[PDB]
Amino acid sequence: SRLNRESVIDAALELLNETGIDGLTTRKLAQKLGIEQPTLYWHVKNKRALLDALAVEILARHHDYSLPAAGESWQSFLRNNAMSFRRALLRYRDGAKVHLGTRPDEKQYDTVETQLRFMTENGFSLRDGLYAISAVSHFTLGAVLAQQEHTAALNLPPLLREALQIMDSDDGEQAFLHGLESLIRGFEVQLTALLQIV
Amino acid sequence: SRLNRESVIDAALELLNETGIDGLTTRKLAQKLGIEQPTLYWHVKNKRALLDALAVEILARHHDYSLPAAGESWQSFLRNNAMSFRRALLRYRDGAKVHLGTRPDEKQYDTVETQLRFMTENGFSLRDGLYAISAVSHFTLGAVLAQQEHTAALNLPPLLREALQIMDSDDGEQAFLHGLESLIRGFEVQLTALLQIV
Ligand SMILES: CN(C)[C@@H]1C(O)=C(C(N)=O)C(=O)[C@@]2(O)C(O)=C3C(=O)c4c(O)cccc4[C@@](C)(O)[C@H]3C[C@@H]12
Ligand SMILES: CN(C)[C@@H]1C(O)=C(C(N)=O)C(=O)[C@@]2(O)C(O)=C3C(=O)c4c(O)cccc4[C@@](C)(O)[C@H]3C[C@@H]12
Ligand SMILES: [Cl-]
Ligand SMILES: [Cl-]
Ligand SMILES: [Cl-]
Ligand SMILES: [Cl-]
Ligand SMILES: [Cl-]
Ligand SMILES: [Cl-]
Ligand SMILES: [Cl-]
Ligand SMILES: [Cl-]
Ligand SMILES: [Cl-]
Ligand SMILES: [Cl-]
Ligand SMILES: [Cl-]
Ligand SMILES: [Cl-]
Ligand SMILES: [Mg+2]
Ligand SMILES: [Mg+2]
Repeated sequence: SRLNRESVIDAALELLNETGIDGLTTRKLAQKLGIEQPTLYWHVKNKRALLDALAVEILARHHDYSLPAAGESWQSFLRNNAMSFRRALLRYRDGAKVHLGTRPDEKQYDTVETQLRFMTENGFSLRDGLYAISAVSHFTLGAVLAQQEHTAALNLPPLLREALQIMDSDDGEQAFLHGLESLIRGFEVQLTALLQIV
Repeated sequence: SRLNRESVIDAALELLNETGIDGLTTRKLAQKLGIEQPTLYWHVKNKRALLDALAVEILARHHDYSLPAAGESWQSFLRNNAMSFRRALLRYRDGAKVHLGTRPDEKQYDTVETQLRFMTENGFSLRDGLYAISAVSHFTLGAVLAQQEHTAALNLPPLLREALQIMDSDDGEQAFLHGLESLIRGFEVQLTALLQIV
């Protein structure tokens, strides 16, 4: 079938949904594409290359809140951004595993530079803004991975029994959203402290 | 060589360090143990079973701050606990990947019940205590995975160039510790608010 970049990526994401990340292979992608392996190789050199591009394309396609709205507070941007990042990661099977270990791609440079600049224009040092952004990313990544990998892997004392009912009660959104608010407020307390002991 | 549980686990962890998690296999474990595969099978049924037990044993062996000290504040316990969890996850290659998707084991029940009880004795509802504990776990998991998987996978606008120097500057401990403080303070602001609008 068609082997332009967009079509290869479409097929790969469809396969990711079928197999998950551990089970995704270039051999299986070739089969899905109706092509022989040396044909695939011309287009896609190895699994790493493919995973690198899926991480980028999952966000380009589905991570819609990458930029602050005009006038938006930094707290609100981080909140919407995290929510959007989470949704994009959850969209495909093992999506968070796909993102892990990537670094920003050149096609994301201007976006991510805008995010870092925006934090600094709101009073953060570059370093502190980066810490806040990285904490949001790590927290969101952790939460999504816990959920998705929990699913992959698939006598109690009373408080643990209950905690597990609680967790078995929703998809992880409630705990994520509550933690996110805590994270943001801690950042704010830090920012507003300046050089005061806090 | 010896195939009691402790010896199998020792050998598996040594192998994990050599191969990482994706490359860890029961065939390679058998080779390391000097035994044939059907011999290994008697002891270890599959990879999942082995990963499940490594997650438990990495914490039993190296996660030393699982319990509050007498008199310790909840904020301090979460801090020490997170630090200890991080260190244990970083101890083996792909350690955080090994933990992901596990649930508490019966051998951890009494420990984890004590943690949940401790949060409730400090004013948290079970639900809110669990959210705090899960946020710490997810944040710490995210941070460790970002680091370890970054390593596995191994023109810039100026703020991104600098951010990447910053990140290339330490192992991830500084950003983790700073984020952790933010997370804890947000939890505290929440706890102390009671029913006030905050
Ligand atoms: C916080 N939010 C989830 C950010 C985001 O929305 C992104 C986006 N493309 O819109 C990311 O790329 C974003 O999700 C993301 O992945 C980011 C990163 O990986 C990094 C890394 O690894 C190193 C330095 C800088 C960044 C970063 C500033 O680009 C990160 C921004 C992340
Ligand atoms: C926060 N800190 C890192 C905790 C910890 O120190 C643990 C330990 N064994 O000492 C965990 O098991 C701990 O790390 C950990 O893994 C915990 C969990 O996985 C869960 C899950 O998945 C579901 C319900 C309850 C828990 C939990 C209360 O046992 C978690 C406690 C985690
Ligand atoms: Cl076609
Ligand atoms: Cl073509
Ligand atoms: Cl194209
Ligand atoms: Cl492959
Ligand atoms: Cl295959
Ligand atoms: Cl990452
Ligand atoms: Cl022996
Ligand atoms: Cl034996
Ligand atoms: Cl033993
Ligand atoms: Cl295997
Ligand atoms: Cl093998
Ligand atoms: Cl997990
Ligand atoms: Mg990233
Ligand atoms: Mg766990």
